[PDB]
Amino acid sequence: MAGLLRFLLSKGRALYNWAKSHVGKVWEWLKSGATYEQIKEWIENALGWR
Repeated sequence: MAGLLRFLLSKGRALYNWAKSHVGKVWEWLKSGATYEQIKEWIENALGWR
């Protein structure tokens, strides 16, 4: 989880701010066992409105 935050921090500053989710369930999936690419796509969808 810590590695994911740093990777995201390197690129996508706006995303970093959005990373501050009020729900732990979103990050729970990572713990269960998933890659950053898969997690990012799901999250990116929420910002797809932009």
